[PDB]
Amino acid sequence: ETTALVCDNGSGLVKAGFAGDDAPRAVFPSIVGRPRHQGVMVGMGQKDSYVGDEAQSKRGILTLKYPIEHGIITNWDDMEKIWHHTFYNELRVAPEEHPTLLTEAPLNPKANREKMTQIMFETFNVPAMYVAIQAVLSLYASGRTTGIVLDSGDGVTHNVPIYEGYALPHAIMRLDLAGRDLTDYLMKILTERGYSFVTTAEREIVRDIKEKLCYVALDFENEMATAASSSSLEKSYELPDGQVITIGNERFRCPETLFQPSFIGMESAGIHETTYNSIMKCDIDIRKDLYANNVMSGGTTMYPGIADRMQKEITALAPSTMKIKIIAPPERKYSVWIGGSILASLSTFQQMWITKQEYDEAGPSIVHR
Ligand SMILES: Nc1ncnc2c1ncn2[C@@H]1O[C@H](COP(=O)(O)OP(=O)(O)O)[C@@H](O)[C@H]1O
Ligand SMILES: [Ca+2]
Ligand SMILES: [Ca+2]
Ligand SMILES: [Ca+2]
Ligand SMILES: [Ca+2]
Ligand SMILES: [Ca+2]
Ligand SMILES: [Ca+2]
Repeated sequence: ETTALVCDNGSGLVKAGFAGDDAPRAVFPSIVGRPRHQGVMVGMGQKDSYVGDEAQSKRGILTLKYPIEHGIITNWDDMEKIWHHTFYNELRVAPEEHPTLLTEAPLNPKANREKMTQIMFETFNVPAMYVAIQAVLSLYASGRTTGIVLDSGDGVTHNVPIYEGYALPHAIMRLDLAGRDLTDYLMKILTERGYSFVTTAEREIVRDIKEKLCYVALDFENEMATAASSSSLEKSYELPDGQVITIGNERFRCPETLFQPSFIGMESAGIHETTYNSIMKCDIDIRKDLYANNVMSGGTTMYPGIADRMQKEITALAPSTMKIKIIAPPERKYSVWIGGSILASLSTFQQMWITKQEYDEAGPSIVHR
């Protein structure tokens, strides 16, 4: 036992690295691609499968799969390929030398955590492992053990209330909208101005425009009203062919979808309503602690303006005397991984790891509680 590994299994991105590093060394797409024809398989190099950017480059030829599409792992043969890629191709480690901490989505079934554990020990021969809930790790990365996390990533968004380290399962809310939807919606709305962003390459360009220029308006209708005379709304962006496009109200219309899912044709409540609905499914006596500790996590919470908008919307739904605080750490794109890194580097607590001997002696029930 020397250096622990942290693997945050994201719906769109795997974040992995060594405990104790400040950020993950390896970040790649959680996609597996498989040829559909034997001749194509052999002609492209005899590889049975491709993972990450290699898989994405071969789209249209390979069948792509997202084995963690909405945060829960649904295909174990594909997941084994992602973990093999993580260990051998990205981190370049021998997994049998490292205790490995894995993350899991809110509401992950016990049988799913058991299958994750079985693969780590039987397939990769890790010496020890541990599974932690992603939102709890993000709460720890913010330095608290009580609070409600809003975690918006690539394929899913959750609201997870947590009391003294315990996620309250009956109050967890899941919204199947997150960054991949926002990138698709920005491609569509830019195509409204006479531009054309439709190819794989164009989606990557639009993902860059989203991450660099979008923001959350404090009020959508008033921001639209200010747009005509604003001297700072319009931004220019140079494309790869040297053309320059102008982006204006699309900067805030795109992320407005998190608060108004009807923009992409979803009937769901927006993230401020799900936050409130989650707090109201908790014991009345812990709500004050949740309202004062709303922690944002995940890549899709990176927009400038999001904390102020969430403060405004939550204030409008909560009792008038309620103290409301939104915490949006600067490193929140990686706060799940960072929480895992903090936890896995606490060698004083090395007995919390599940070792291979313990698993062999106790069975699959050992990874829970
Ligand atoms: N600065 C940013 N602004 C807006 N979205 C961002 C930013 N940085 C990353 N994202 C988006 O966040 C998503 C990835 O977030 P992440 O928390 O890693 O997701 P997951 O864990 O579900 O894979 C992608 O959709 C990405 O485009
Ligand atoms: Ca995630
Ligand atoms: Ca990468
Ligand atoms: Ca084109
Ligand atoms: Ca309004
Ligand atoms: Ca619909
Ligand atoms: Ca132990």
